[PDB]
Amino acid sequence: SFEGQMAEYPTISIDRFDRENLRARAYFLSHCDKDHMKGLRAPTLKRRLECSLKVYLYCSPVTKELLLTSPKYRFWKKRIISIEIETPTQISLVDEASGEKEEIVVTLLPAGHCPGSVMFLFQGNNGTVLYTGDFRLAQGEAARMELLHSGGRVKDIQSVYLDTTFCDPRFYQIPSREECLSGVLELVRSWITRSPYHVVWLNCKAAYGYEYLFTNLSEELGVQVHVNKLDMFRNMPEILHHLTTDRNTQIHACRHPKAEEYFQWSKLPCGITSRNRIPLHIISIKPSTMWFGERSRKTNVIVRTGESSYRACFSFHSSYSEIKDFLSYLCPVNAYPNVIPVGTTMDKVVEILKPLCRS
Ligand SMILES: [Zn+2]
Repeated sequence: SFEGQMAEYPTISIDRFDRENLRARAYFLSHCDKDHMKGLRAPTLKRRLECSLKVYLYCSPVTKELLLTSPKYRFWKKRIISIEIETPTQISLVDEASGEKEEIVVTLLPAGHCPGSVMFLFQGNNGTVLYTGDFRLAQGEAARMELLHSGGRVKDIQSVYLDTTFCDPRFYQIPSREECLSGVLELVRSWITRSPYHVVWLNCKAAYGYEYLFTNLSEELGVQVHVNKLDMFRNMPEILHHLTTDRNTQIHACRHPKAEEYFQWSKLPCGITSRNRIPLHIISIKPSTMWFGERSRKTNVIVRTGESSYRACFSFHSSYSEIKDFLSYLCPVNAYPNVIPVGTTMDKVVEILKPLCRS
């Protein structure tokens, strides 16, 4: 998968903070979530930050704000530097022992509709490289990123380190973000407008990136979404105001204690079953990735699984056709998969991408 270091600039570590990454001259975090924060508050990292004073963590403004709300990452406060989006920024990397000073320019590019998530474009004296993090771009979106271009052509990119979650031809097409949103919106609307006692449970994983779903549902329907915790958004009113910790609402995205089995659940996580002793009429909607082959047509983003249960198309990651389009456009020398899909291996994904690369 991806273990923190790009071959071209080994002294920087991205989205991985353990093992070899303990010797980084600079750290980068693409987005706030467990999978991309492995080792980020390990005692061995803290130990190393005490011995190495000029090492910083770089991320988007939103990611910095999110991280500083958590007591367990406050030790980073003095050492976290945000970089504005699409604002090429020079960073100095110093060898703590010797006197090797190394200069790189980093540009943050949007990755997809998820709070604070970015791609990092690095330009230095060993070529240009792109680290995508998790991403899903809109149609034609990469082509519109002026900072990926020079002289009306794409920049010469040596290596792209990219989200290959669905890098297999079986995952050829995934419904668009807009298609996914509209499907969920209209399902929720059809339910909660029936009476004040009709409520929806959005069954989401313990991860950021459902916020755009929550905010659009809230905006369109004039209802706040129930969540377990919203204090990470204390300084983000455009998100915060669409959310609530009060369970007296028609849209819920609360979560059971993570320990519990899916088969143990029999209600809303927060325990509300009635209002004015009138039973709530509840449907469950589970965001779930759905896809279609190259030669198939897309079908409904809403899949009914029971009298009161539904799956809804939703993806954090680009489809295979979107990956191909992105890499075809960027035309790098090398493409490195960051994720091996569960039904394959790392070497075989590298081979699927080889025809899009120059060498
Ligand atoms: Zn709830």
